[PDB]
Amino acid sequence: SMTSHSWLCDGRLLCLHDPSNKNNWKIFRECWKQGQPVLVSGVHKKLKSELWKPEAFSQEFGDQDVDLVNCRNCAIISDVKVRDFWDGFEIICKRLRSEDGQPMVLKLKDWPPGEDFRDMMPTRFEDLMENLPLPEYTKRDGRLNLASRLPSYFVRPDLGPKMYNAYGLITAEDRRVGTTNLHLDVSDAVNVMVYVGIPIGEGAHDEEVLKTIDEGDADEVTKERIHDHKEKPGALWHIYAAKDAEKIRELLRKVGEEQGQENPPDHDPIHDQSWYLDQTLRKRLYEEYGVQGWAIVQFLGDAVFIPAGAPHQVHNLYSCIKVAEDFVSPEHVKHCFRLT
Ligand SMILES: COc1ccc(C(=O)NCC(N)=O)cc1
Ligand SMILES: [Cl-]
Ligand SMILES: [Cl-]
Ligand SMILES: [Cl-]
Ligand SMILES: [Cl-]
Ligand SMILES: [Mn+2]
Repeated sequence: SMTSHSWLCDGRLLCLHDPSNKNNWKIFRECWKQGQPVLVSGVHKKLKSELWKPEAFSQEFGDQDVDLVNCRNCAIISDVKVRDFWDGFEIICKRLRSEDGQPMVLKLKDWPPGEDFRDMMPTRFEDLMENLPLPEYTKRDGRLNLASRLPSYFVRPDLGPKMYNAYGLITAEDRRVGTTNLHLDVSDAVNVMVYVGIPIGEGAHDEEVLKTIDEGDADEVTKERIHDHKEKPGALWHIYAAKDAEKIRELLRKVGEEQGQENPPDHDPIHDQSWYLDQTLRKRLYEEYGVQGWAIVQFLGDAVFIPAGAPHQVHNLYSCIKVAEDFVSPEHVKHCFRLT
């Protein structure tokens, strides 16, 4: 029946069911003040779906010059046309190929660039901003968003939103690699999955997705969203509490040294954004440091709320279009303060 909310991660993650429900703040407040991430489903049903297709991005902006990253080896592909990315989004045989002759898993880097989203795409901006959940926290002029209200003693976020576009990771070896490596942000963020592209040509890649989710350490209720409701899964997230950041640094310093890296003892492997925590490193983090995270599968229309200071990483299961907005909640303002 109509339910206001449910729990995922064996009770540890709030999942709100109606993104426009004026009472969401009452349940959200409590979980958010404890430094938890939150998931809101059903945002895709609020959007104009014709504005968020790969084909329309290709047609309208195809001639713009961009760089891409090879997600498998971190190689940068320099000064190509953005249509070279979009036209292989879903059709595998159209994708740029590596020396080995295999179609590459690519991320479109920094597009639209800097703070240009609103200028380049005024109709998309309107469609997203008008349908963000928890609007008092997430809108530019929201009463509980301090972004526009803080003095220079605070690190203020850029004007957004930002778009995150990348292919899905495919093989058994791709399971140990990230779309976005482990990092943290000094402000809060909401990340919405506006489109999930399920590719064709090698269109029998269903079972590898399920083994990645399973090995990802995803909860039984999350697996029921696929098998029962036939929802489209986009990305596997791992998020850790802000207060566990330094323990994670201690693990990654030790593993670095083990792997022959020669780093100063105070260097910051989270700020380096060079690590993905695979099943081996997540197990080790649990056993040797007593740190546990949230394994979150972001489906089409799912909004992921990321607390300020929380280390997080992303692994695309299929090809994803994501749009993210920064904000500064009073709950977490400490994380962007320039003193002590
Ligand atoms: C910050 O400490 C914790 C401790 C435990 C969890 C948890 O139950 N995770 C389950 C899952 N499937 O991801 C989340 C956070
Ligand atoms: Cl906090
Ligand atoms: Cl537009
Ligand atoms: Cl609100
Ligand atoms: Cl990255
Ligand atoms: Mn981020």
